[PDB]
Order: sequence, then structure tokens, then C-alpha cells
Amino acid sequence: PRRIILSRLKAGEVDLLEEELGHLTTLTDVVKGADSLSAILPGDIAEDDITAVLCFVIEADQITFETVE
Repeated sequence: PRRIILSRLKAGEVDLLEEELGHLTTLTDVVKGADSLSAILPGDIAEDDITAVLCFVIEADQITFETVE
């Protein structure tokens, strides 16, 4: 079970994060924020597919997955 927070979007791209991840797999409890969205990605999803997707959906230096057991 893990978390994945990103900081680059704006006031409206939050759903875009949990969206692509929610369109390739089933997220868990993403949260919204000005430009920092925190999605809950487990250890049996497209984890590697998100680190690769989410980053190409925002950048390549503001994405990180912090386990939240």
C-alpha cells in the first residue's frame, strides 16, 4: 500500500492525476490541492505505470511514491 504525491498541476489538474491513474487502474483515495495532489497507489497497481504516467502528465521531478502502510 503506498502514496504518490505530485506537485506541478494547478487548481483543477488534481482530478487529472487520479484520473489517468483512475483510467488505467483503480486508485484508492486521491486528495486535491492547489497544485499538489496526493493519490493512494497500492503495491499491486500500475505503480511503475504511474511513476511513468503521472510524471509525463506533469513533469519528471515532482512525483514521488511514499508508502503509507
